[PDB]
Amino acid sequence: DAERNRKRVIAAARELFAVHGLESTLNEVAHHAGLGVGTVYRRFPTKEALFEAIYVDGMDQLSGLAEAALRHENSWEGFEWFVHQMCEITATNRGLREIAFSKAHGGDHVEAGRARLLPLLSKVVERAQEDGYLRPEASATDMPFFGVLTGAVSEFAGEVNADLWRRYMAILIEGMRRRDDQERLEVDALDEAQIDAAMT
Amino acid sequence: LRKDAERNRKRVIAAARELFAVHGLESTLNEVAHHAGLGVGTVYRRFPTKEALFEAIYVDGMDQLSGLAEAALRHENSWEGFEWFVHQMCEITATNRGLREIAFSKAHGGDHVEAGRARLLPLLSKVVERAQEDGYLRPEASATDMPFFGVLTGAVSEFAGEVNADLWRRYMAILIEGMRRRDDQERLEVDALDEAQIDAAM
Repeated sequence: DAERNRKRVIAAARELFAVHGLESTLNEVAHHAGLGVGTVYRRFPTKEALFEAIYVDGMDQLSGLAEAALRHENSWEGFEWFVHQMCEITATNRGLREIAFSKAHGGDHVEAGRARLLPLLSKVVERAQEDGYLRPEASATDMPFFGVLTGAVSEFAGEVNADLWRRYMAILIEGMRRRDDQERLEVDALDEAQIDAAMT
Repeated sequence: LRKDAERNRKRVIAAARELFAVHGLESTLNEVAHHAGLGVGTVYRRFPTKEALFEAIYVDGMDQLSGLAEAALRHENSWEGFEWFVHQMCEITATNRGLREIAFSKAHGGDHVEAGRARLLPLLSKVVERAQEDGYLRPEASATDMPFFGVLTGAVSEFAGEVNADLWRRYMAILIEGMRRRDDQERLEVDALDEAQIDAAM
């Protein structure tokens, strides 16, 4: 029962985030969710508590998408499909983009969410590389930067050009495909330690 | 007087760009003057506000980018010239968080800004078109892709931090690889912005 209201607050907050960024108060989230103000406060005493819950919820969402991508028949199509689904979340919602990348997070819940997501990202990259589709320099830590890159397009271009991020996402994915005439990427992706220290 | 005023202008801009790499846009007008070895009154009369200093830096930055495109067109190979130019362009904002904020987070207008953009844009088109006509660069590419290469590589440095100061070069190389013309590639479904669109976005 309380878990149902918890999901409704998160879903209502993500809807408001696409238009209002992070400016919406807990009262406005409660109205949009159709819940009493005390119900949102009993679930999330502060906005930072709501912000962290949305971040962890977004990671759990990426995990389910990565698990679905690993069920696809072709590992390259699974990789491209996952990148599409991942980047769309933050490229079309400036509030989520601010939480995902322009925010530092920590604590037990955040660590447990990253612990589930990071190995799934590794398996998606590993499978496409083993079948010869994805270039061998690729890493699981390239995935967050695909989200950062596509989100920065929408942040700069604005809502008038709301689809422009798809152009540069397609360019990025094409640059990741393995070709014979490709030079080794001189700068390696961040390792597990570096990507951890970057977003905390 | 024109030779001396031009020297003090380049002095202030170079000192501001050097401070902005470390402090972002937090450096004050007085700190810029001390770093330039110029009197506070001289810099203050030239730039009474931080916003005036940001516009002169931005206009100077487009002039620097115009010179880089000019040099790139003198390279013997059109693809190496395109690669070299994109590297030189992105390095400006990918290694200086203050310049990155001025280039893509501030709004810019006025006669000097419009005149600078009008000289830069056809030079960007010539670098792109040369590599396209040789069969290296994919036909969908446009001059208006160039500012987004700066935005994209800049967001890498913004997210990764100064401890990972070279990471932007990795994703730049990925972007450049994805711009190659291929006999078999799917056409980019979303077109680059036109001049009217990229002027409104800036």
